[PDB]
Amino acid sequence: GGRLSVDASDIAEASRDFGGVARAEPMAVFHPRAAGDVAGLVGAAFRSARGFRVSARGHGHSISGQAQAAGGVVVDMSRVARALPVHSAALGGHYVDVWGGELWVDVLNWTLSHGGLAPRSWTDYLYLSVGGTLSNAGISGQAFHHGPQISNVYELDVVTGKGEVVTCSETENPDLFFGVLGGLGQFGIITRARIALERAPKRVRWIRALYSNFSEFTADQERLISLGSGGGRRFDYVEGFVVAAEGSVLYCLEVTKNYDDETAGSVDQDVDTLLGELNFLPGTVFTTDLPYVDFLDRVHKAELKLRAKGMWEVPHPWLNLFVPASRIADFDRGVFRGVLGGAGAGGPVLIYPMNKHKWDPRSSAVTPDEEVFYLVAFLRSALPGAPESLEALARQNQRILDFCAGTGIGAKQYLPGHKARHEWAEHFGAARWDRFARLKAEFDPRAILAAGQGIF
Ligand SMILES: *Cc1cc2c(cc1C)nc1c(=O)[nH]c(=O)nc-1n2C[C@H](O)[C@H](O)[C@H](O)COP(=O)(O)OP(=O)(O)OC[C@H]1O[C@@H](n2cnc3c(N)ncnc32)[C@H](O)[C@@H]1O
Ligand SMILES: NC(=O)c1ccccc1NC(=O)Nc1cc(Cl)cc(Cl)c1
Repeated sequence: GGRLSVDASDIAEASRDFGGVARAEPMAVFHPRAAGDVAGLVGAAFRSARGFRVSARGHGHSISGQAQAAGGVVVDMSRVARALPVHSAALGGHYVDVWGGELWVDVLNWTLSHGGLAPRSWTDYLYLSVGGTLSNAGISGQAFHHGPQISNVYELDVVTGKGEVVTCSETENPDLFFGVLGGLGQFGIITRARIALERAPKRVRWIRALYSNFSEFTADQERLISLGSGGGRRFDYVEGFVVAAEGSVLYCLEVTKNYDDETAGSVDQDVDTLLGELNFLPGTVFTTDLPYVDFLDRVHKAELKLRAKGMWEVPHPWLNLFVPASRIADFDRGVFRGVLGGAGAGGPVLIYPMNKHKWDPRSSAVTPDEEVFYLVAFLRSALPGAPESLEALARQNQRILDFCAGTGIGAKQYLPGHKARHEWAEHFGAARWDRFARLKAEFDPRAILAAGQGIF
């Protein structure tokens, strides 16, 4: 049912990603119509003499060629009939079956228009594929409470590296299910994901507050993510970002309170009660009220403004770290004040804590060995048409990694950009590496899938 393409625009797109550095060209791009077509192509790679590389491409948002299949085939998973949300009395809630290539923005619009339902856990950017985020984790300000998107999926259909279509969940083929979740595309291509849904809020009370004291900023973020664990008043989203003085450093706390027709009468009091317990700088509270879809789509709005200034399609040497909360204080003087002290085209530096117990330890996701850890995301872009800007940002990234290494911070890379075998063994640790290698031997022995990750 599917078709191979050698269109130069298709080859060019499959040869690049949002990072703008890795450029390994495939021989062709495969456009599937259904799961059987993907099984057909992977099965042919497995049976073939050479065993050509096959990688699925979501929206191409990888930073360092993770979706590239050098001299092989890139499966363009982008999109046909769609399954309606379903209620289950056994699960005690709703779910929706989605194609692996579906973008979260399209999932949201579908579930809202069919019962006013929505996924509970997001990414900051919705123009990402379901299969792509589920192969990593999928985090945003809801992860402290609902866990990442890999903690909000009931079942998958996976095309293994042998071209076999397998339905898997916690009860059926769990090794493949938990292996695939956070599995960096190593054990198969997700063709269907069964996403957990909740009754969507209608609106969002979106708040930002400034801090000059890092100890107060982190203590407040850590206090906020411990709320609702006892079932009470809490925010529905907890993020943060590092701000430069002009326009020495400030920390911005970013929170939301979700509401609908029922809770609209208690939203102002819930917000004031939660904010009264915090230590932000007086007079630095910025508030906005907008529809839920608009809050969730906030980064796409920033993107359209950047595309207008020719500032979107530039190199993105983005670095994402998970930092144990016990070492976050040291992280600030050495990195935010140290390494970054004194930038390129600019970009956010995100910072917020998450609860490890919301992450299933059976999945392939690698988190620090601590109950509370932070995402620290260095999302700086290089200047357009200025290669030296990319070089300076890459040296800053290596300085951050050397700082963590030299002070023994047990940080773990999110969307790991490792390429050496000893870096991967170190990343996973002995037990996880052993589980990872064994899963690879079982589901992708010829190392056909997602070879751009550079693990096998
Ligand atoms: C560009 C970007 C990325 C991003 C983000 C904002 C922007 C502007 N915000 C994020 C956020 O708030 N939280 C988060 O967790 N991630 C965020 N990201 C990063 C994003 O998750 C990753 O880039 C991820 O790779 C998903 O992006 P995409 O859908 O474009 O996928 P890809 O880059 O093409 O592929 C990634 C890897 O997975 C394999 N792959 C792709 N599709 C599948 C399927 N269906 N099944 C199995 N494996 C799959 C690729 O081969 C590659 O290895
Ligand atoms: N305010 C933002 O979150 C933002 C603004 C402009 C461009 C990107 C944005 N956010 C973003 O890219 N978040 C993201 C990006 C990655 Cl690669 C990984 C993770 Cl955990 C988070």
